[PDB]
Amino acid sequence: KQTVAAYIAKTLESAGVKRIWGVTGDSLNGLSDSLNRMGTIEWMSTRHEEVAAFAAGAEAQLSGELAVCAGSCGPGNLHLINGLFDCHRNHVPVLAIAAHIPSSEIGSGYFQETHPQELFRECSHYCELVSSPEQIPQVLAIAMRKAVLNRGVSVVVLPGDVALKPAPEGATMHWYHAPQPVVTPEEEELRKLAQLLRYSSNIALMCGSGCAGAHKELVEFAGKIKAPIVHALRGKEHVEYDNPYDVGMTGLIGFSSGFHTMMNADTLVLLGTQFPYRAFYPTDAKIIQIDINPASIGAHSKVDMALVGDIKSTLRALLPLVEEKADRKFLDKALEDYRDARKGLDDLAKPSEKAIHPQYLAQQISHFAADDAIFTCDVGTPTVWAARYLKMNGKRRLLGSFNHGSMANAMPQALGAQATEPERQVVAMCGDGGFSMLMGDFLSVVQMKLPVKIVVFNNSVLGFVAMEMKAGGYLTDGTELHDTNFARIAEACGITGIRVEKASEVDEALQRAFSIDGPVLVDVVVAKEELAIPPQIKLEQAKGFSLYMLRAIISGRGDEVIELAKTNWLR
Amino acid sequence: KQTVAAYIAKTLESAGVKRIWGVTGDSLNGLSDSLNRMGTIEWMSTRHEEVAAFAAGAEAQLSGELAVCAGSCGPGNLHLINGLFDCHRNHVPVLAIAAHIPSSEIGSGYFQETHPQELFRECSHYCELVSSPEQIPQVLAIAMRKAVLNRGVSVVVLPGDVALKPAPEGATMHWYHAPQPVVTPEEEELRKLAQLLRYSSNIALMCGSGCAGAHKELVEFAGKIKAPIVHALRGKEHVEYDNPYDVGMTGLIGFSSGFHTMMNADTLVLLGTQFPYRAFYPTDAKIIQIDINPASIGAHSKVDMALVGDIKSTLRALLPLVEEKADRKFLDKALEDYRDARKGLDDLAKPSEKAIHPQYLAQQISHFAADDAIFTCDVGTPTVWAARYLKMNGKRRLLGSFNHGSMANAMPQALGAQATEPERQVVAMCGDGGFSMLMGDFLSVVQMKLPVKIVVFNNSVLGFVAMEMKAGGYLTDGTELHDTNFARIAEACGITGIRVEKASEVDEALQRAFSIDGPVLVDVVVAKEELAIPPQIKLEQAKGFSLYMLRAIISGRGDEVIELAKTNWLR
Amino acid sequence: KQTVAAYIAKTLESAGVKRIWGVTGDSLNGLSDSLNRMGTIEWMSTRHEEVAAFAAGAEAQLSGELAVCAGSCGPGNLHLINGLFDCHRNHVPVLAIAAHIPSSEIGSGYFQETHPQELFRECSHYCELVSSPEQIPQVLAIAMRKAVLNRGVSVVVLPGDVALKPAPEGATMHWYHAPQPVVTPEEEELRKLAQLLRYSSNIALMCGSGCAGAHKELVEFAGKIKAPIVHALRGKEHVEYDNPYDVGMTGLIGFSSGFHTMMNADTLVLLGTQFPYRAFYPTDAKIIQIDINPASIGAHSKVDMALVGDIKSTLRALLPLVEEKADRKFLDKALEDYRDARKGLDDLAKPSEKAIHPQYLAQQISHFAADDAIFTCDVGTPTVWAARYLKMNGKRRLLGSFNHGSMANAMPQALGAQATEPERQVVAMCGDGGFSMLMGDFLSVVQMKLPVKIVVFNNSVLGFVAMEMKAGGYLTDGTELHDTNFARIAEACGITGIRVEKASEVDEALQRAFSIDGPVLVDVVVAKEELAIPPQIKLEQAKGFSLYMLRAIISGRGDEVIELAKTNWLR
Ligand SMILES: Cc1cc2nc3c(=O)[nH]c(=O)nc-3n(C[C@H](O)[C@H](O)[C@H](O)COP(=O)(O)OP(=O)(O)OC[C@H]3O[C@@H](n4cnc5c(N)ncnc54)[C@H](O)[C@@H]3O)c2cc1C
Ligand SMILES: Cc1cc2nc3c(=O)[nH]c(=O)nc-3n(C[C@H](O)[C@H](O)[C@H](O)COP(=O)(O)OP(=O)(O)OC[C@H]3O[C@@H](n4cnc5c(N)ncnc54)[C@H](O)[C@@H]3O)c2cc1C
Ligand SMILES: Cc1cc2nc3c(=O)[nH]c(=O)nc-3n(C[C@H](O)[C@H](O)[C@H](O)COP(=O)(O)OP(=O)(O)OC[C@H]3O[C@@H](n4cnc5c(N)ncnc54)[C@H](O)[C@@H]3O)c2cc1C
Ligand SMILES: Cc1ncc(C[n+]2csc(CCOP(=O)(O)OP(=O)(O)O)c2C)c(N)n1
Ligand SMILES: Cc1ncc(C[n+]2csc(CCOP(=O)(O)OP(=O)(O)O)c2C)c(N)n1
Ligand SMILES: Cc1ncc(C[n+]2csc(CCOP(=O)(O)OP(=O)(O)O)c2C)c(N)n1
Ligand SMILES: [Mg+2]
Ligand SMILES: [Mg+2]
Ligand SMILES: [Mg+2]
Repeated sequence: KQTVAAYIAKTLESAGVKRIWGVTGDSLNGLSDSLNRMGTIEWMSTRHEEVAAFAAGAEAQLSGELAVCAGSCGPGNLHLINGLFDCHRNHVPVLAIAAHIPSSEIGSGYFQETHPQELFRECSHYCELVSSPEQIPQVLAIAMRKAVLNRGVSVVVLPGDVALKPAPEGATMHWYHAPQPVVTPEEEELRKLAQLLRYSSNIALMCGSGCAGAHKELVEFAGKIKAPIVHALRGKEHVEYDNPYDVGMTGLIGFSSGFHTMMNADTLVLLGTQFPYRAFYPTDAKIIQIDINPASIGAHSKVDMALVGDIKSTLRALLPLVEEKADRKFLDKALEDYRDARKGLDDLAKPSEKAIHPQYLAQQISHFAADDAIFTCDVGTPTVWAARYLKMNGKRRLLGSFNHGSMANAMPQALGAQATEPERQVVAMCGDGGFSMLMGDFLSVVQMKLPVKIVVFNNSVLGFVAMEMKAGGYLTDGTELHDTNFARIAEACGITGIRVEKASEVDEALQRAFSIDGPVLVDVVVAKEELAIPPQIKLEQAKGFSLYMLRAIISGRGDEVIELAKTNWLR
Repeated sequence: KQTVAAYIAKTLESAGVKRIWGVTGDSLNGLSDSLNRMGTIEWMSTRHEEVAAFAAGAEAQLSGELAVCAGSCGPGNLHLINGLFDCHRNHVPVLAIAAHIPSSEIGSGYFQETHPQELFRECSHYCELVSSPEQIPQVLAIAMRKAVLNRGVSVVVLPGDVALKPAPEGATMHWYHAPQPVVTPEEEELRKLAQLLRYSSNIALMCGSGCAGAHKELVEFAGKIKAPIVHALRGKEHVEYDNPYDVGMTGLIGFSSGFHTMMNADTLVLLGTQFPYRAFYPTDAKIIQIDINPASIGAHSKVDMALVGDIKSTLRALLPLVEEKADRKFLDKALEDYRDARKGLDDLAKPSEKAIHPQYLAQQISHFAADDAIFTCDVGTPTVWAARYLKMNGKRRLLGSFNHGSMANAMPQALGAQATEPERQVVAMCGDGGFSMLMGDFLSVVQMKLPVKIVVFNNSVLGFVAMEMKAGGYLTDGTELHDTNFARIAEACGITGIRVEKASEVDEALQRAFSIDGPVLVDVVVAKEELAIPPQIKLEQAKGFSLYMLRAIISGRGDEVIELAKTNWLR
Repeated sequence: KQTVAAYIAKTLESAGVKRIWGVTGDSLNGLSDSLNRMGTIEWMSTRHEEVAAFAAGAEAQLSGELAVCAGSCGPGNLHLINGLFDCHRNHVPVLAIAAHIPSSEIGSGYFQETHPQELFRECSHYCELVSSPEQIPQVLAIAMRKAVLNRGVSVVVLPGDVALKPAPEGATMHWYHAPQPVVTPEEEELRKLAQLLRYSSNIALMCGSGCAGAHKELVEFAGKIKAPIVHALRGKEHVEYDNPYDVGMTGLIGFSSGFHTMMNADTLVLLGTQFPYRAFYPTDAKIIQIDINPASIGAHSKVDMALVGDIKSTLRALLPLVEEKADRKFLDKALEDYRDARKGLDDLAKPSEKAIHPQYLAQQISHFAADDAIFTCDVGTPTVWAARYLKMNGKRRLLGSFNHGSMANAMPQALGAQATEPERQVVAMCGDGGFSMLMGDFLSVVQMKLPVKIVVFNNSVLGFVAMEMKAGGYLTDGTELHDTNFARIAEACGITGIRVEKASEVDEALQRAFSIDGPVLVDVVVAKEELAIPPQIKLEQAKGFSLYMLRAIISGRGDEVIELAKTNWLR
């Protein structure tokens, strides 16, 4: 005997949601009232709803549990969209409650009329309009279940008037927490795979976030067959610690070693991955892909053998079927290549007379940050530096907009994080473009008392300078940001602001920002690091290729792009 | 290496498709040429593309293997839509190749311009436009995989010009047939379920098509705990043979027994089901749902415990954890109720002085049809009669538009069937509305040499006559079909036509139609059977409920709707 | 001949676009290069793309000419969406260039994959994906034309690779500026209307933005038949100056006079309007609607006579057919009622001992602002105050998100404005929620050297406090903003910041902010003004009505909502 909104709120509480991120409107009165009368779920008001979505995503990513955000009708919920894409593409359980204009006015071009039911189709698993209160029990049941079990976004579109109507009287608000099933491939499929591996000399693994929770099984497997392990970016935090077979990552921002490893493998085995750079994959090697989601299978390479399976349970069952290989010439050669590849990683990662090198900053961040710190990195150079310098260990974490690829993710994701783990240290490696893109929500660290440690890579620019040639006469209005003082801004927002201009000052700023009890923004003025490009590659680019689409990589030094050549590892 | 079309066709052949259903256009020349030069995949030309879709669905349903249909650009592929919905809603693997207008003209309101990429979003798991031939390998890989492994429709939209361009040279055409994984819930979840079952007295099962292939496990489980088994319509062919615990089906067209069984159960266990009639579900019983697809869970009832799981492997694991219950008072009372409920099923199922009773026809069809015949039934009364009279045995099959609920499915599905199993007997129980709705494709049984046995329930009407009161003054233009002679039409199409007007002639017509070597249409003139409705129910209907939404059922006799009353069973 | 991007850019230049608002990406390299090599169109880089859209809209609104914005692939262009809705709903010509992921990767879940072609359907007149460079000439031709002539948004979705390919060689880049036609209803329709008006005693007009450019014709017509003129908000700047028949506006934020005027009219004539509050319209009066867009006709009221027509040319033709009415008892009574209604408008609009009253601030803004200043107001209280206190005169202008109803519009629209009219004074009446919602783009007034005068109504809250009852125990996290100092923030961004806390200081701050040569943010701390609501109305609200949906208005004083009662006017 309650409102539809109340019914939703109570069901959510049973499912265990602790908070709902968003921004109020009249179209959400039903939900507000219920939330207030209930006093159990905390309303996290943000300054732009886009940040609410991002945060919810981060919260879900860290907690592993359903997270919720909401938006008023019209522009309210629409503001969620970019964030929801990030949630969805990052495979985290997020329910989004999109309040809607009053039923009666629908179809008449009413004030604020949008069609959320339609808009969010792409960034969701489920998206329905609750026209009649009678449908709330089944609509919500599915939405939640899919979001949670299919690992993604669900959207419930709820007109303000409907939300205030009485929920069905017989409806159950109790939620049964149904965990993922055990999904392992058939014994026959496994036996095939084992024969296949047994007949392959140079075996290689490309590992992604799908390998989370399976680290033990992963290394054991790799060890048993002496197969090197390359990882995709999102697999970094789950794979690149305690790993004797680590050959790093590849792609433009990784290291050549991983590429050469796959181009010299007889058999390449994709394990829970969506590594998207098709040109980095062997053309004439047997590619075997294991993944829990059929839609992943062959999205980015050919597949000679595909197995639907949970990486953990699959490897558990596969191990007894795979005999120990003793030959490790391939593995050793790879490891060697990777060590040789991190040559020059240190080149610019040191204190400097003039401008501060980004790589130095990143190196120091990884050094002084907590051994269990949660990092976030803006899409832009912070993502490059975060991926190359942050040392993972299986306690620390790394969030970013790695699949949806949105600027300005770093701080908003950081809010989400901090709120979920208020005891833990959260470090946002932000761009100055990205920090300013959603700068309003900086005010949220104060208002929400969330002690995130923002570190802006203040380079007064959007991305690597001179994507071709340093320009002494040309200056695209596109890449140039007006010299700004974010420490000064942090200060005027009621947050500790540390401005850093000399390399000598870095270690001090970081150490202090981390130990201070509260929000700190560390405005570090870094160099406008350039990226030299071979004229041969500039040529390819004009045909319609980005550096990500070419067989090209950023050097360990980080100041130029070089062609990956065919390297046949001697017989 | 070849054309994009050829690449597709060859990949399909590797995956083992034997035929592609559709209707040619210039927009499909690439595909035609390739198909012709290849000579391996048979092009099944239909008269309306809608039937190609339907057929493909039936082919997929029977074979359990990927099936394909295609349509020209514009109206061509659009004609598929209704059929594709049926394929999709029936959970069968179907790839639809939707030819598209020439790239260049897109966006200009060209001759035949539609946007297939958008239109089929709802009836599909995957829907993409192949703009550049470069994307065909990954687009097709995903489409096929999803279609096959997620059990549904995928759509590839392919402009005629793109189809003629060269496929990527490095592309692999070999397909690895990856089977479904073994998906069973965790041991702890199972233990909970077992303890739950162990402390329940009156346990009941509602079983759906998800139980296919698990008949042995099903009965054993039901037997062990002495739990009666009600089935949903689509579970009929997989559940209602060799089943000591059979309590029939419910819903408007079933029998009361199933309803009373659930309303008197302490614990109700949904096994692979999507039975949609929410009012037929117990309000105050523990509902436990097992299903392979999280989106199914709680779609139509509350769920106190939900388990993601394959019904077969789940029951295999659950059995050793469930101790044998000896008390079977509940089971026995149910069985009794069901036998008591098929009272009057025979009432009208006998030869008659005047018009021929539909129930008689159906009874006789089930009697003279092959012991392994494949049936199909039009949405309409043929669905009612097919469900009540066809005796299943685990060899026979039953296809219909049970979820998408489209008229005129019977014959087109029948074509699909016959083509997949040319040795087998296929019987289409068609409505006269449904047979005429896509009557053009009757010409396809000739042209395709497919010996389907059409049986039209010629009642000169759309559905049950007098959904309220026989009208001696009123006659809605809505329900009345102009007296037609389909035997005569069959004859003029080059197909054996048997006209049947006297009950005495039925057994002879059927026996002959089945034994003749080829297509036979049996035009049976059946009664305009009425459906009396209590004035109390007519009242409810005016509030906005159909008979499916009420706690109401059709009598065993089949000539009136009666309210299901609350029934309590002693001890 | 050149690249597709260049082709676009050059065509745009011919059409006369002066700038393109957005934020760069690699997916826009083609467009960047062309823009740079061309040096004619200025790239206005914003901090969030949402603001680029908003601005473009404001630029289009002011200039009356096509305006353009653009976004990178994926999150880039998606950031435009909310703004584009505002552009579209405000009926302004805006082309949006949405860069897209590389063709080849489409359909594979590539990095940043979205489907812009679909997403923007709702906020646009035209939305197409340029797959082949061959289609750019017709796609762009239509997009531009529709955008311009149908007065709304068009979207061209352009993959980065396609943009770099050669445009069709034969393509014309010259644009013919085709002006709107003369659209007047047929003489017979006009004669009917004239006879209708001739036999009506109490005639009333409700006028909207459609009346722009027709002020002379409007008053003359109203004068001739002695008909009072109520206006909709968006008609304000075009109607409420030099108007002897002005009866103000209605709706929640207007004045009762307009409502009573229509409820006492025999004939009500809607002129170019989309006033959306259906409850404010007479039930028993002849409603006559004239509008240029058939979709407007009857959207919000019944229509006894509808005429498709341009308000200007229609009135020109209608005048000679309408004989002068001498009776003006109705008109006079209305005018009187309106003067009586602005009773209490002044109540709180004066210097105060304690907190500063918003109405005072607004009154003073209208007083010290330029006689031809361009205002903008955030959705929220600034919209209320802007509408009640800003005196229009036919030179000044007023922009807001009046139809799409988005927070945070004020400043971003203000940027657009200032850039289009760099000589003119632009005043953004911003909320503190709205200013902070897109606060990043505050950095744009510096970087773009745009001397907008921001005036924040710093009330530390979201909207009217206590939408029911001041809460001395309750405090919704929903409405409460953490006390912030925006003057201090303005300062740290390199912009003059004036903090204002005492009413006595207002006139000085305003006068100085306006005369200073450059950006000034005036952070005025205003009262948390309350809005008392009758318990009778709170009741109605719980049924599912907002104050906008009820026959209710905000008092002239502005501190409470009062029910509009039925009023009958003698003779
Ligand atoms: C600026 C920038 C540059 C980048 N450059 C690079 C680069 O050079 N190198 C690089 O690697 N990345 C790079 N990326 C990131 C890249 O876009 C992808 O995010 C990353 O490559 C994908 O990692 P993943 O496959 O682990 O991601 P995810 O999408 O997280 O992988 C999850 C996959 O595993 C499957 N899965 C999940 N759970 C299980 C399970 N239990 N069992 C089996 N399967 C499971 C899922 O179905 C899915 O397919 C870059 C990103 C940015 C922003
Ligand atoms: C005119 C008409 C009247 C009808 N009246 C009735 C009626 O009176 N009574 C009635 O019952 N129906 C009736 N229906 C049919 C009804 O609409 C449904 O189609 C049917 O009831 C549902 O059957 P189902 O649950 O087996 O459906 P399906 O959709 O076939 O059920 C499959 C479910 O099992 C799951 N599943 C599949 N494979 C597995 C697996 N390996 N492991 C675990 N789970 C799996 C799927 O996720 C899905 O949820 C009628 C239809 C028509 C056209
Ligand atoms: C917080 C808030 C509160 C609000 N409260 C109120 C309120 O109390 N009162 C109020 O009035 N508004 C209010 N509004 C605004 C309201 O939502 C509408 O935006 C506004 O009322 C409608 O103005 P309009 O009819 O001029 O709109 P528009 O959409 O600008 O009207 C244009 C109409 O005229 C037609 N037209 C255009 N050109 C021509 C032509 N040449 N010839 C003929 N026809 C043409 C168009 O087809 C269209 O139908 C509020 C807005 C906000 C944000
Ligand atoms: C919303 C959005 N707009 C544009 C892009 C394209 N893009 C990617 S990185 C980048 C520059 C990022 O600048 P900044 O935040 O300053 O980080 P930097 O690379 O300079 O460290 C742009 C414009 C994007 N990925 N997302
Ligand atoms: C395309 C379509 N139109 C309408 C309906 C609704 N409908 C269901 S059964 C039916 C009558 C079917 O008539 P017929 O084929 O004669 O079967 P009968 O019940 O008469 O045997 C209609 C119109 C539907 N399900 N599908
Ligand atoms: C994006 C968005 N979110 C929510 C709303 C609903 N809404 C309308 S006004 C408002 C408060 C605006 O606050 P502020 O900017 O402080 O203006 P004030 O009324 O406080 O002056 C909200 C949340 C909206 N219109 N748009
Ligand atoms: Mg930067
Ligand atoms: Mg019939
Ligand atoms: Mg405010």
